[PDB]
Amino acid sequence: GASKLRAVLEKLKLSRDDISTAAGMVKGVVDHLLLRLKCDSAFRGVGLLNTGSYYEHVKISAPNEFDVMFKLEVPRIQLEEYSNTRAYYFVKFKRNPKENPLSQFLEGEILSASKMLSKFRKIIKEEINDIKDTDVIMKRKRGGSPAVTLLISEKISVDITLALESKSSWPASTQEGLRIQNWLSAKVRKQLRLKPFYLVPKHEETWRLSFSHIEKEILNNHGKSKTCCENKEEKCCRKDCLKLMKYLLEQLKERFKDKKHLDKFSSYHVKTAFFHVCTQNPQDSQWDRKDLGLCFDNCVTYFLQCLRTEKLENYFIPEFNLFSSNLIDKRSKEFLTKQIEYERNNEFPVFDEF
Ligand SMILES: Cn1cc(-c2ccc(F)c(CNC(=O)c3cc(Br)ccc3O)c2)cn1
Ligand SMILES: [Zn+2]
Repeated sequence: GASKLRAVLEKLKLSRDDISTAAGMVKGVVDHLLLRLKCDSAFRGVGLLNTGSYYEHVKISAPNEFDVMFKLEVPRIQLEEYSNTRAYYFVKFKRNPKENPLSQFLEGEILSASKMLSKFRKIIKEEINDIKDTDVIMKRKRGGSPAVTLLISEKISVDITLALESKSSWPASTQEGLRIQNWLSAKVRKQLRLKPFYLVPKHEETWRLSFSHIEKEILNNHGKSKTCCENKEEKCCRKDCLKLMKYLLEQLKERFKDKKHLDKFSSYHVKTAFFHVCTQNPQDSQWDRKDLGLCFDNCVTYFLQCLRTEKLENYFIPEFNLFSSNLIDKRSKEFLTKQIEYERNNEFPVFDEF
């Protein structure tokens, strides 16, 4: 069934790749933000996660929706796990020059997210009206993990997220996570765990881990074979399968935005499930581009099985269950399950329409 899947993959490639003014209007906004935050007391160490990363699209169908992360280095951090949750933490400080820059947001020993996300929101909203180039509107609708959302002109839309960076070892709830040893090798997993980790706020004053940088690195070096996709002798469909899980869910989320049943689902749940299938199917031969449709079916199948059983291990923190009934109720997962099965049986109609 590769014919129709390819056609949808091509439609989407041609709008990512198409000449767009958006990325420019974004870069100039973030560049001004950075220098205005950098000469400030609390944010002098702010930076962009990457460079050349003004164009990260979480919404694979919506190309005018951008996502930027600003990172801040926190040296000698004290992490405390909240309520045995495995994945949510308080931040505190070892205090060497016990007047570290962030000291103005403390609460006894515990670092306050919501205060930071206000001096941050206010410092940005300050230099936003100072902007004379183009139009910039920020809305502070609740849910501050897409913390600050800027709107540039009418179409294009930017989500600014602020993250803490630590260069120490990943927290101990990740110790058994990232089980890539039989796929990407034990020595790549060590290499990856030598990288820094990042914290963002939850919605209490708790923080969660952000592994987008590691996803990115897996996705750009994703084969059991070192030369995967450096050719078309050996071009695989891993990335394409991920794109079709993402597009499947954005389309279902959009088609059913009126009713509320899909609101807790995000691309994070799709990425997670996908990598678990990469771990189950570690050989490049199990991802032949000839077999796009079969491999996609595996992904859809596996995800649906997570829903019905209410189990989807975080890829990095094996004890944390993304589909726990306390995180997402049975009603919802049972709803997503039915909707997807209706797609799968009908050769996914949600695709030929845009
Ligand atoms: C959008 N959203 C994320 C969380 C969340 C919650 C708890 C938690 F521990 C984590 C850890 N992050 C990942 O597992 C992760 C996996 C991949 Br693949 C890529 C990036 C990632 O950050 C995330 C909640 N909403
Ligand atoms: Zn490949």
